[PDB]
Amino acid sequence: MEFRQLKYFIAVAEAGNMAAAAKRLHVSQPPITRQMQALEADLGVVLLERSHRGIELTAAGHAFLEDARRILELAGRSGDRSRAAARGDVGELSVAYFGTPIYRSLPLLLRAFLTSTPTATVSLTHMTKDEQVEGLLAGTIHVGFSRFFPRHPGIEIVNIAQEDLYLAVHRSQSGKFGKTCKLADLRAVELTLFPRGGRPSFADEVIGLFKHAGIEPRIARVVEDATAALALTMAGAASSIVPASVAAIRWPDIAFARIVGTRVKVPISCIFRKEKQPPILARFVEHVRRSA
Amino acid sequence: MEFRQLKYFIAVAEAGNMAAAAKRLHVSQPPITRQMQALEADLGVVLLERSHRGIELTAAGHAFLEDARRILELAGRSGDRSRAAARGDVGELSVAYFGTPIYRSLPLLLRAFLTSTPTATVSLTHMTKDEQVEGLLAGTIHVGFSRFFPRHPGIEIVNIAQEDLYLAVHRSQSGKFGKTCKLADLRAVELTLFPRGGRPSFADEVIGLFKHAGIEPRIARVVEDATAALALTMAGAASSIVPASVAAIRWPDIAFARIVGTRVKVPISCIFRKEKQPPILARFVEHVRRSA
Amino acid sequence: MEFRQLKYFIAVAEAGNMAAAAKRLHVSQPPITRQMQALEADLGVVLLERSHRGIELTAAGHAFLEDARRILELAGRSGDRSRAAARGDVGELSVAYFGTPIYRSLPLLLRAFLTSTPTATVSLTHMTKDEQVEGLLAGTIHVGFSRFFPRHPGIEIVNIAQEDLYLAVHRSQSGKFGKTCKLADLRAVELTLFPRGGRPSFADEVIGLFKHAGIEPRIARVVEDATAALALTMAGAASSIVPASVAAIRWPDIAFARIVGTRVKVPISCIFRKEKQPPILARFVEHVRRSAKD
Amino acid sequence: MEFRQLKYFIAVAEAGNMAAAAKRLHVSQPPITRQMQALEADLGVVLLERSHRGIELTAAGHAFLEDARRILELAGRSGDRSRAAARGDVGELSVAYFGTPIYRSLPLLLRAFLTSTPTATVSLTHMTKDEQVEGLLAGTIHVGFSRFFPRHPGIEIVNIAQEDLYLAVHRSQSGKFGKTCKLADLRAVELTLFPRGGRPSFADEVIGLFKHAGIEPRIARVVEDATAALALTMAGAASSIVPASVAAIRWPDIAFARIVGTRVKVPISCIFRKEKQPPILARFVEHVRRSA
Repeated sequence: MEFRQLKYFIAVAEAGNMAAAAKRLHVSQPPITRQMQALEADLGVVLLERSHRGIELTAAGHAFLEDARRILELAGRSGDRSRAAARGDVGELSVAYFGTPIYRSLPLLLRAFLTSTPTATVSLTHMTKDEQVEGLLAGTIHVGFSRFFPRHPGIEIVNIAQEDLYLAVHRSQSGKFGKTCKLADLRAVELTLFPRGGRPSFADEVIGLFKHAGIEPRIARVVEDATAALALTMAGAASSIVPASVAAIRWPDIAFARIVGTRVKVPISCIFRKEKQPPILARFVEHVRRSA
Repeated sequence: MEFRQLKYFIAVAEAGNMAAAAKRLHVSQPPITRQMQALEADLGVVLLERSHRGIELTAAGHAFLEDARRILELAGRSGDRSRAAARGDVGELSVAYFGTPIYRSLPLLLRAFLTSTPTATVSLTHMTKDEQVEGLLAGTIHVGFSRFFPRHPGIEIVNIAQEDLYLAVHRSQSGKFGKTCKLADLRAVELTLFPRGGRPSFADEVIGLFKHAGIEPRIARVVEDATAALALTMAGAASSIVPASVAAIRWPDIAFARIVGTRVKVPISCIFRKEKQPPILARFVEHVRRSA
Repeated sequence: MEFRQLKYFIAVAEAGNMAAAAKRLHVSQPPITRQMQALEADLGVVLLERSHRGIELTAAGHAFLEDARRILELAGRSGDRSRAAARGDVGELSVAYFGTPIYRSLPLLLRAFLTSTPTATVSLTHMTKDEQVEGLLAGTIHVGFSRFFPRHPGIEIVNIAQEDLYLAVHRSQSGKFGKTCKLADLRAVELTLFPRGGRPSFADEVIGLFKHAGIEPRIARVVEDATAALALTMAGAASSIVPASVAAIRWPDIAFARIVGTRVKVPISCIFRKEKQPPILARFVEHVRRSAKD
Repeated sequence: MEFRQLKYFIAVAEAGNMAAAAKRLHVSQPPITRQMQALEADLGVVLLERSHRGIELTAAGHAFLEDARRILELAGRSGDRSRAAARGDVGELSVAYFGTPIYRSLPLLLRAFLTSTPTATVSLTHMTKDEQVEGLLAGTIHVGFSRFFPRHPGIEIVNIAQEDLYLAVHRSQSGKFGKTCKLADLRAVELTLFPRGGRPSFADEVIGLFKHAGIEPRIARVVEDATAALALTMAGAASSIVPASVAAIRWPDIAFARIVGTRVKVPISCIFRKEKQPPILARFVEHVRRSA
């Protein structure tokens, strides 16, 4: 294996074509090809099928393409890390997120950590709970944020805190509900929940909380994320239910009523690989532990 | 509008090109064109357009296609329905279904109906919950079955009975759980649920019941229906959770364990138009009313 | 069985008798009589009997009457739906977006559309500008929203409106700039831009506006989208520059100063495939065009 | 950045001095030192300084050290993953089905596949035979299942089972036919056929069996699939002819009479593209062929 190969393989994949890839590398075709037979031989696997109506990846190719990406990322973040220790910096904490903690709870938490680790910087990437695990194992991300995490043997889950839930209506409905409400008050309200298929997801928790209180909720639809539901709510085409992180923000034409109920609550959680924690992660975990 | 026009339209829409539509109606090309010109001039819309790319329906065509199928279906019954009111007979109950009531709870109920109402016959069609309401309003179906129905203005919902739920594992795994279990025993089990979408659905109730018992269920995947889940469990590839109707049938290679709990239940429900009830329906409603 | 038989049967039942049925239908009697003979023969049942007070319904007659009403009610409704769809009163406009129009400008646009077409729905999908172009050609989506788009043959771009830019800082630094600032006040501020990737992007334009202004910006980083920029700014870790959509929302711990300058704006735009526009898209385009005059 | 640099740098820093590295690697000293000077140049800082004991690591030194091990580990797991996929130890088998193979052959086959390739997964979709053809040639599915299946250029149809036919009747009619019957015994029986759809289908098979015996069948109905046919049978509202796969399973309130009078075996066909089989399909094909 070698670093030129991984750039060149990624080149040939994304372009779907040998001539198109000569262009974006600014080199010629034959040395790309000889570098591809170099990779293929080092790995012991055919990555590419040099065919007619383009040029296709084999199954090994697709699998590796994902990994070759992650390898160039690790090295890129590792060059930053050495420059960072040289200057006396603590270096970059690579953080990933899914869902609505990003709106408030999680920034508040990064604030607190950054305040007592003042050379530390931060990266934020939206990733699914699955991409988050792949990244933690590869080393490309140190910690991951969401609400509900399935267990994975090499990963620890910490539940930091609970956040209340809020009804979200267009501003023209503000009067109907007030500042507080009960799940019982919402049985006739048509809900747009989110996300689709993260299962079990935030929508399942919402739906579950209604069922716990003996109500089948009116579900109009399930949209990809809070962004979509908030936008539809803003446009007068939807109501929704969001965590407190979203309701702590003041969106024009959206109004919020806190749902009262000791049970009506969702977690911020994070996950991290427990095997080989770099110092910055270890420091960060000690921080979020005494936050829990 | 004429029935021949509807019929030729459907054929042109499914077949996608004039040559294929002519072969399928055992008629030449120009009579089809005439019938479609006639149809568009009566409705006052262009339903379809012909190019070198063949037939392409317009949006109005897609809208009409769906209704034109229903119009013919309803017409086709009027024969034997009039030919039954003449005989003194009660005639045919047209029933839809979605989900697992079809495996046993529904068949038993239909049996009880047929057995006390002997000049009655029944027909049965799979239909999504939305398609069921569509069909109620169109008079194509007298009554639908599933478990959880969203409310719709001139529709009634009767909750008839409740069904237990059962864990479904491969027979090799039988010793793990025995013949009964509780949801708390299943916290480690990778579950396959169904359906996708149609929220809240059977999968939502299952996830909800876990959450009511204090557990985040471990969900490996959500498949399209009971059939895929059962076959995946038969293959050793899954564990699932199903209503009693499914577990009453001795599928090979599946071990079922009844899940015990007061809340661990799912309804059999039906829906019908609550306004223009024909005698067959009114008789069936009386019959169900009582079973409930 | 035929539609004329169904109209004719209903008229017979209402009219009471044949002479009445004929005037009701602006038709002579023999055509009606012959149609009803044909009906009775196609079904193989007796539906009416010619006697004293005109025409009277058998059991099967009454049963066929109800079904005859049902077939015509549905035919009539199906004509109505078919035609609403042609006019664009019904249907789901499939919409995609990239970047910050989603925060304000796009929601308002949709609110007007959905208000003017109350039987329409909308679905929303995050999408890179390239995914948008592929979805348009394929018919997977009807319209896409961003700021700057690459050109494509069968795709029209509409520049709808312009949005002011705002400096975004942590609440702690609010005092340093006040309610407004100029590009040249910002030469020492470490900026976090966005997005990297979908280029020409907002980031490039911000940089462009500094170049034109004769200022070299201190760019600490280009992060992946506005959500990263704003989160980091909320965490005290960054400053950024954002469109008015973002500035209109009130985030805890974030403060904004409007960047003054008539040229300091960014467009909101949308693309759609121009040729085979389904009627619900045609309707949305009328609303897009009149919004771009305003 | 290069893999030579990383592999040496770790050695330099495990054995202490520039010379003892040339021992463990079997290299020499001047090549190593050119690498550590091209590395330090590329990174932009110094990882080692030449004191009297040997060389020691800067703060940037121990930083890149951990990040270099982690790059080689990730690089090695990536190679593993990529050969695992190439051999087919790993990957998802996307299966489609139409009709009654879902009741026995399909999940028996998946069982043998998953048992002997334990880290493989499977998906499962119902799919008409036309959709199946399009899926296989598009790569979206790997393998299909049906009774009969039209011959197509790039498609292999393998015959995997040959099944008997049984009459199915409500439990109450069991004594009327016994445990075996002949077609001639069925001439007064109102039969429900299935499916309508992918024709020629099991429905044509049954129609054909009567045509060949010169017996006119009473066809009361043709319903969507076996599920509908069995439900009507269970409800006392029908009789049907079914494959063995269905008759083998105990169904509450359904009795089965084997149709004898011989020469009657209904095929089950497995299908897949002949060319460019992914490793995960090539593997499944092993079991398919063993089943033929």
